[PDB]
Amino acid sequence: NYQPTPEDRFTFGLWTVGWQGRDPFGDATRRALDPVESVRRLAELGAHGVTFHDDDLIPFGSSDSEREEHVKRFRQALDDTGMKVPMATTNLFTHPVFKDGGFTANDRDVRRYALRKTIRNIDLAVELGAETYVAWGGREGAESGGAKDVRDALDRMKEAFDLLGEYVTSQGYDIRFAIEPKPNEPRGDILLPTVGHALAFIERLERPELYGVNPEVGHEQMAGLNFPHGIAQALWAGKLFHIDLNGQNGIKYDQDLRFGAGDLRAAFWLVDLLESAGYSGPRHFDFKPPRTEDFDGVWASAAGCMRNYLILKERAAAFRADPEVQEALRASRLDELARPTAADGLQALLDDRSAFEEFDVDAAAARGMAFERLDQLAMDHLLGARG
Amino acid sequence: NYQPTPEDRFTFGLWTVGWQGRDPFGDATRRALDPVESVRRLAELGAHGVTFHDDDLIPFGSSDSEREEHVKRFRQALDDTGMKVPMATTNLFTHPVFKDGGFTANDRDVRRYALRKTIRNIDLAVELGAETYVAWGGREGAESGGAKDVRDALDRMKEAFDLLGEYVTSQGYDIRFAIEPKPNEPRGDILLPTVGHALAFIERLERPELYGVNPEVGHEQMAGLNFPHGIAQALWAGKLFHIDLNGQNGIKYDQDLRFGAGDLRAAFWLVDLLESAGYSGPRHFDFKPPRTEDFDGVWASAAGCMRNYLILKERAAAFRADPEVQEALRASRLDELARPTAADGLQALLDDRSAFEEFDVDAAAARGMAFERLDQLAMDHLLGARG
Amino acid sequence: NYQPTPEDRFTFGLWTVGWQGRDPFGDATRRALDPVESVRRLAELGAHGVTFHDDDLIPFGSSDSEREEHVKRFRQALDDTGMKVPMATTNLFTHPVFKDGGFTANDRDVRRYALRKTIRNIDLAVELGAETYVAWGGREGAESGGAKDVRDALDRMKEAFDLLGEYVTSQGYDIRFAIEPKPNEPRGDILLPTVGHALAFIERLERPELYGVNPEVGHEQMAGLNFPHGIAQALWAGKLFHIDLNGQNGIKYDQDLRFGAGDLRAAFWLVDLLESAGYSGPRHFDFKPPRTEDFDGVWASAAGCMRNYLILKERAAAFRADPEVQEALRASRLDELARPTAADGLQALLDDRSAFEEFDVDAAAARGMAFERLDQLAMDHLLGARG
Amino acid sequence: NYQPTPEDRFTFGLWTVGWQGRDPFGDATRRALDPVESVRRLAELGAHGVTFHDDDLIPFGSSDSEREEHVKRFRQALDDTGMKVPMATTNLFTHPVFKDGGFTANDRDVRRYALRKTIRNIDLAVELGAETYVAWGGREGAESGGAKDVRDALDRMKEAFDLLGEYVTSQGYDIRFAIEPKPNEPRGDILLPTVGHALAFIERLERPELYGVNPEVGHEQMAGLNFPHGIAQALWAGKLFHIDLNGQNGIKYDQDLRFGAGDLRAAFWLVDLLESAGYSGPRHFDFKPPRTEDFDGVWASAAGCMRNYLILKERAAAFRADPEVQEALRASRLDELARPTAADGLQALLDDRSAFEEFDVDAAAARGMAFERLDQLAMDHLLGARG
Ligand SMILES: [Mn+2]
Ligand SMILES: [Mn+2]
Ligand SMILES: [Mn+2]
Ligand SMILES: [Mn+2]
Ligand SMILES: [Mn+2]
Ligand SMILES: [Mn+2]
Ligand SMILES: [Mn+2]
Ligand SMILES: [Mn+2]
Repeated sequence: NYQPTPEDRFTFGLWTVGWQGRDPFGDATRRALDPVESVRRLAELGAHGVTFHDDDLIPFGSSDSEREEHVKRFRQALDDTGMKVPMATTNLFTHPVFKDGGFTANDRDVRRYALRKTIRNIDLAVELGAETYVAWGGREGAESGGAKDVRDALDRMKEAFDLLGEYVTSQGYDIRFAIEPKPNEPRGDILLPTVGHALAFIERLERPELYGVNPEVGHEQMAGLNFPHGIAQALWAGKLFHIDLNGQNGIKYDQDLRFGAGDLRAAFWLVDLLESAGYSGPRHFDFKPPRTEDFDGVWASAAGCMRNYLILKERAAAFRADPEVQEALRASRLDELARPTAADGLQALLDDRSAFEEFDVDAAAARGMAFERLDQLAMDHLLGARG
Repeated sequence: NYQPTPEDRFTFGLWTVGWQGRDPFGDATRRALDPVESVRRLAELGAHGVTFHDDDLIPFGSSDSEREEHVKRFRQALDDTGMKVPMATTNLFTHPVFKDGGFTANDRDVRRYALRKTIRNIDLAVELGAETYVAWGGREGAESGGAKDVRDALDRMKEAFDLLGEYVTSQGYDIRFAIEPKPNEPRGDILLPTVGHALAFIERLERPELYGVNPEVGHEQMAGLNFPHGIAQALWAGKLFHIDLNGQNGIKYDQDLRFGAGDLRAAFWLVDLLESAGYSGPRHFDFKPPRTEDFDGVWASAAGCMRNYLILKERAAAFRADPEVQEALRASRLDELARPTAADGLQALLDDRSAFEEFDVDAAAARGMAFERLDQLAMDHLLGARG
Repeated sequence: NYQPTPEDRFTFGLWTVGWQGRDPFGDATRRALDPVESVRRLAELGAHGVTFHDDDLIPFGSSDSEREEHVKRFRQALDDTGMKVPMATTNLFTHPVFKDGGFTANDRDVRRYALRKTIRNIDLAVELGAETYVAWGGREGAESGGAKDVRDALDRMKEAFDLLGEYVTSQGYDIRFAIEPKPNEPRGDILLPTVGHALAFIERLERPELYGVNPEVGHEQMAGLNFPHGIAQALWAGKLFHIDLNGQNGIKYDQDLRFGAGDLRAAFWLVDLLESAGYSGPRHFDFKPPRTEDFDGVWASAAGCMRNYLILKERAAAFRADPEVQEALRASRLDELARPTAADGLQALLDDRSAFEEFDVDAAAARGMAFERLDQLAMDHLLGARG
Repeated sequence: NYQPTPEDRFTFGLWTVGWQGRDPFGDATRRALDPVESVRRLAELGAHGVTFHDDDLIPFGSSDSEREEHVKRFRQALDDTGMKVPMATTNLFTHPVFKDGGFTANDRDVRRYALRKTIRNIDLAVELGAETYVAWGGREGAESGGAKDVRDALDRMKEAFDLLGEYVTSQGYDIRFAIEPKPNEPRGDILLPTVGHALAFIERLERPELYGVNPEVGHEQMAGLNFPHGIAQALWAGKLFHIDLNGQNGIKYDQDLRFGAGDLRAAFWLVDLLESAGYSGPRHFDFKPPRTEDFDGVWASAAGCMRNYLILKERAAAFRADPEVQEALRASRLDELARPTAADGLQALLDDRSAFEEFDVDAAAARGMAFERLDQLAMDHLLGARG
């Protein structure tokens, strides 16, 4: 029916299913998971792969013999299951040293440490076969206006990303970078708060081709933005390197609900866009099984992420393929949207009386867009209420 | 005391003081103002200049003899007062023809009309001496996911802006363009919803040097974003061509309160940044005197915009000049933020044991940032409560 | 299939389908509708009835002969169609006299006028057979802190509602009042901003039994609140006299989308609650067909409101009736939630060692709530993806 | 200058200054404080007293000899300093047993445990001299619609509060209860989400006189509501038993900034209201020193809470006392707001032609409210920019 397979490219962070349930106001409700157990259980659910922060895989401050052993055991689990590691990242947010940032910490020694910690993990990510290296600058920002000169912080952020690009080029690595925006939490305001801000920043890097975005559903929704619209701009720019899928109920703390939860209609339009555009990267879930759940509930929530993607994929494809919907799209002039405004050129447009002097503004204004009929056909398809 | 002068570069839209008070749920509470009266009253308050949409200055559908007369009378008022016109824009949002957009309307004939209407007004803006031409795509967007293919809409938006750049180049005009973001209202979601999205879009235009942003305080705040942070990114990019100043009380409808109202502390940090950065453009107010007000209240609200800017300018300068604040900034390592992370280069950083192998993470983590003391000195300066 | 009938008790405001499309930033896109035409077209769609503000039915400032004729024509249309008028209200928000409020205007003469205008329309509402009289205090509030002493305003609000209760009692009318909350828009902040605030206020009235709430989906969502939770509190209090159904995409301007649009999952849980609780009042839609639409689109959007309610009613009933869902509800201890905490009484609870001294906190904490499995069964039912 | 004294009634929670800095995404940045040290340091800053959750004072699962010793040491610190304990509360949110709630947990045994844990701490609160017992139901609510029947949960909430009222009456205690609303966090949606919802709920309790509200600045602001307006409604109801003071930058995670930070103008209008109304209870701060700070920064942030209250108290008093402001208040008809609408009675109002038949609507509408002038005088007073 809606059964996931490795072909569907579903991936999960170790820190997702492995979340112990500690929140601002509460203690852990679940024991820590061995990464080996997570890889095995996710493979059984039909996942394609898993992702990690450095410190998820190797406990912070492990010796060289400890690090080697943690990686060896994980690699054996991947080999035993056929699971992949398409993406990795660095934890630049948990340890108290990062309380004012990693790459943009006011303290220079912390900025240098953050870069060395990242570089060590890039080497490991390449060893495990990752194609994308995510950076979430969760500690980059401020609670107050004087704490952070944002122009200086952006200079430091550019310097850091430029050094990382120099490093990967020097080593001949194929890996590319993906910046993950978030507007706030845990800092009062975070730098590069949206997909737009991250895309703009990339254009100022020395080697912009090496960098894209890793947008997260709930993050754009924490700014009340339209996630499908932001994804469309990322695709338009050629910068959708990776994506984080989850749910969020509007403007509040980062909930990280399972995908499909939260804004259901936005999830529908997102899947419609990813499929229409031919996005070929991982369908990665960055979610937290609520702390109300036991281990059985963790795996049920993970399974639900994949199931909801596959239901929505079916419904979006049926919408686009329906002759009645195709007629409604023409009635709404989606065909005309895709035609050039002035392929004839500037001079021809200026000399066209039909575009101004002799344009019947009133007749054009009277023409309905027929968007409500189109949207109710979309609702009917999502809900399986066609006919 | 806090008396404005033309030197301070304060400007106002005709549509601001001239707002009749019609809202979604109410009729006009004030008669229309003649633009000549607005120019005269604003000059008396110490303004530098005024801005206009085409249809604010010339009623929509005026004949050639009518248009000429409206412009002649306005030019005489400017000449009588010494007032300038630094910026103009096009109304692509009021007339029902624009119900689905101007530049990104699904209907091709409407897109062509929108461009011709804009070009006619660029000529007038140049005649009146404007240096910046704003575009607010208030109707560009959607209420529903199927109504608007956002990739196609961005193609049409780029085509429009590229044609406008070709036009100004062909005529030898000195004018430059400024895109004004807004996240929503009047469309459910608007394209290019934030400063970041607009900056990213500009990088894809044929002649990016001709285009910048016109960010508005209340617009970024309607997405819960930090306006000073967004302005810093615009400055970092070299794209702060113009700005709209006002107030907003968080995430709701676009209030357009007088500047200083709304988020007072954010207004303080904004003025601090504009002054520190040496922003040289107009200090333009895009505000609505509340519909509770009579004409005396309109002018009081306009005067308050300028007064609040000047109070905050004084307090921000006193903050930065205070020796105790300068000491606190060093205690918080703002000096170290401005120093390069690795001027020594990538190889040197990799070979530096002090940056990783021999870095004392615990001692670094124990060092307080001293941001609370710094922020309370900022509060004390804003409130005039020092000593 | 999902065909509405008068039995389903669907009602619409004249101002909904009759909305001309004027928004803060745009002119009307549709001609005014005759109320007679609206009654006829809604009856053809399967509606039960219609509602009105005074000034929707009788243009403001009509003479006695004009008023009589407008009512006569409307009554004939109701008689011709079998349509009902279950609710009416007063427009205390459009006319510029109400710029600072009706019942809570600072000007005493305006407060008295607002009461007389309301009383005149109560008489008409009773003549047309209305059971509920709504009050939306859209102008009651402020943009600034000094403009409105809120304790004094609440005194005036109570005085107004008490006089209206005295009036209906004096005339022997059966009609009851319903207060409609909204947090903001068109005032910066509106008094009685949520269902909770309105319920609390009612408890201070002289005759609280005469007053309930008319909560609106989009209004509670403009404060980021859970609409189903608020409806549950209203039901718990015995105060759900009427309801307004529509859609809203999070925290922004009041969108008034068709019901089902906006937060789809919240619409599902709402219908589930109304049906489970046996709510017997009108299913009233307070929505705006987007201004993109022509008259055909207006009727399509109205039809979609009713269709979406009926789809969701089917899916919620199937969820509750499913044996697998009933098992999941027991697994999640919804049965135990409905049992008294201490029917044995305070003394027995104090003397129960099993409740404290001998309670195994660790074993209780280890028990998963199984909420994720339950919620995925709810998702599967909503989407028609069961098996 | 702005030096606090015990007379000013400033209080702090042990969990405020004692916050170790653990957030959703980060480890502790500060060691735990001994409550004895906190009492001593706060007394030195000019505080009046301190408040506690049970588990802040006595580590969870302490023996009878341990509990006795922790209380003895704390009582000695209070005696050594002259500090008071005006309020206490129960931690019904940290321990994993409370993952689905205390009073409204689906599991009946957990509800009974929550009541016994609360009752034990009420006895201790009375021993330490507390006048108010706060309940924050942070775990009462849901992430999903099926998890929690809200009518049943409200039945259980009422049963719990009724038992607590029976208990305090049986023991002859003078203590009263204060319910603390919050809209969300840590649950997706929390029951009793606003001041209004809590006030409404209290009216359904068996002994409503024993219960009031403990509203928190940042909590109402997390729903985008006007905190001063909500406080005014609480005062109007006679239910402002206690208050939590802090700051919040709009609609996001609960920031708990020092008081004065966040929405500065709202803080001004709040202090103005508390002082005007003669609120006599504790001025309690529920704030978190940001985790960027060391122990010196903790005490600086605490001191800043009190300093900002005292600055704003001075500015609000100067505003109200200014003859020019008194004139502006009359110009804006605040005097008329405080006069009864119809002291003459319903019949007299109906028979008054001046209130309807002969009311000049146009002349009334033309009268400006003069609110902008009034608000700019308020701004000038707050900023110390008068003349
Ligand atoms: Mn997240
Ligand atoms: Mn993520
Ligand atoms: Mn605006
Ligand atoms: Mn603007
Ligand atoms: Mn509405
Ligand atoms: Mn309504
Ligand atoms: Mn809090
Ligand atoms: Mn609190």
